[PDB]
Amino acid sequence: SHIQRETSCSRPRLNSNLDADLYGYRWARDNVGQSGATIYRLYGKPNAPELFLKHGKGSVANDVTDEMVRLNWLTAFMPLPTIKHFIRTPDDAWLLTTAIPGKTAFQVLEEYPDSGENIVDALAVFLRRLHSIPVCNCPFNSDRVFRLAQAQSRMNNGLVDASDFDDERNGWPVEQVWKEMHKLLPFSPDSVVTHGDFSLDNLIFDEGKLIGCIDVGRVGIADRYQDLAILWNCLGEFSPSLQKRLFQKYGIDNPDMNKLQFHLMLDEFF
Ligand SMILES: Nc1ncnc2c1ncn2[C@@H]1O[C@H](COP(=O)(O)OP(=O)(O)OP(=O)(O)O)[C@@H](O)[C@H]1O
Ligand SMILES: [Ca+2]
Ligand SMILES: [Ca+2]
Ligand SMILES: [Ca+2]
Ligand SMILES: [Ca+2]
Repeated sequence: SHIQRETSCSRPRLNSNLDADLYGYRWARDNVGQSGATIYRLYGKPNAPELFLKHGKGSVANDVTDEMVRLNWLTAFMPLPTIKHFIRTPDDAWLLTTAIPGKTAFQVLEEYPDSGENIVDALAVFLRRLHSIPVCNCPFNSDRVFRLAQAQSRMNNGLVDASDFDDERNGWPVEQVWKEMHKLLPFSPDSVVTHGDFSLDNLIFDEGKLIGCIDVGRVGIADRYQDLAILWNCLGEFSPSLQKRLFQKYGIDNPDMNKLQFHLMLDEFF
């Protein structure tokens, strides 16, 4: 007809890679993470901010990819690391973000046992804020039907780490956890925007203030107990008093035991 669908041209200028940026940085390997992704802190470069590089391989590559897009979306609502560079190849994902300065909620809870109540109060406020984001803004789905189908896949592929089961399920086969979990069903969904892994090592305090969260790969719409149960579990390692204070400050007098138990068992599959 008139104009050709495609026009022979020359090679466009490509993007500047990691090599141009990462030069001059000192490296430190993270030992905290247990997800399989390799993680490094980049520091010691004058006039440059500290960074984190998270590298996922195989199935973990998908996990890091999921983290990147949820990081990209949620950043408009909550304080998150800034995406500096992301690369996806068929079996690899590299995520370079800004470091959030300070210590995790877990660290400050150990280093300062007397600041426990204050820490919990901040966590509750942060959580109320996260759960106040209008659901209509969230492009990500993390409801129980979705997570369960996901959990079943991880089970059938022998990926579920039984050594990470809670004390109550020490020695249980993954099949028994799966079976018993369904006996708690059903329950009425209370859908909000959730974090997916609202644990003490994912929340960072700096100078007496919670200034951000990380590890946002499971962000999406789910029951509010998806975040509550996990944080409640983490606090149990410290004190039942703090657990109680979390719910009090969040706005719930008495925890829904069934909803609490379901999400705690669900988390065993991930
Ligand atoms: N952007 C960041 N800012 C500050 N600290 C970070 C950042 N990214 C990672 N870290 C540090 O590295 C640790 C591991 O990070 P992350 O939780 O993403 O790894 P993971 O393998 O998913 O860990 P987990 O086994 O808890 O899932 C964190 O506990 C945190 O201390
Ligand atoms: Ca590591
Ligand atoms: Ca983590
Ligand atoms: Ca993680
Ligand atoms: Ca577990």
